[PDB]
Amino acid sequence: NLPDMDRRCEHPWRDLFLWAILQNRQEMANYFWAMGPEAVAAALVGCKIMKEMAHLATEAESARSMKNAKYEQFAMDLFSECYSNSEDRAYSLLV
Amino acid sequence: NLPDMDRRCEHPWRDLFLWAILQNRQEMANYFWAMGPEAVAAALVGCKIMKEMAHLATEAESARSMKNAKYEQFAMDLFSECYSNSEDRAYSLLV
Repeated sequence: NLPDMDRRCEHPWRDLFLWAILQNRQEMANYFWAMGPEAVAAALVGCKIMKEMAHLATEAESARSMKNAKYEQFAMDLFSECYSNSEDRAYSLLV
Repeated sequence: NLPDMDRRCEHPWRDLFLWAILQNRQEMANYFWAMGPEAVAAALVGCKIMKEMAHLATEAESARSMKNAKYEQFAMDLFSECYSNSEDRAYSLLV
C-alpha cells in the first residue's frame, strides 16, 4: 500500500515538518514550518505531537524541551498577524 | 602521628580548598574547587563549613559574606549539568 518510492512527495514541507517534529528536532521543525504552505494548522499539529511525546519521554531534559515547544505560540502569533491584516479572511482561515 | 613533611599531599586540591575555606577566602576556594577531582562533595563541604563559621564570626561583614557563600549553588548547578548529561551516571554520583 506504500506509495511509489520514485514519486515526488505531494507535500514535501509537510512531510519534513512531521519527520522533524516526531524526533524533537525543533530548529528544523521551525524551518520546515516557516517554509510550509499551511502554517497555523502545522503549528497546532506540532503542539499536539509535542505534548503527546512529552508523556512518553524517558529523560527529563527531553521531556522539558517537549513541554516548552512553543508551537502554539507560533500559531497564535501568525493568526494575530492574519487577523490584524484582514479580520475577515482570518475567519475563513479558521473555518 | 602527623605525616611526613617531605611527602606530596595525596589530595592537594582538597587540602588547598579546605585551607582557603577555613579562612573565608572564597575566591581561592572557588579556584581550588574548580581545580578539584570531586567538586559536588567539595561544594557541599564548603557550604557546611561556611554556615558553621557564620555563627562564630565576630564582625558583621565577615558573617554576611559567610552567609552568602553560594557553594550549595555551585553543587546544585554542577549536578544540574551532570543530570542533564546522563541522568543515570548522576544517580551513581549521588550514591
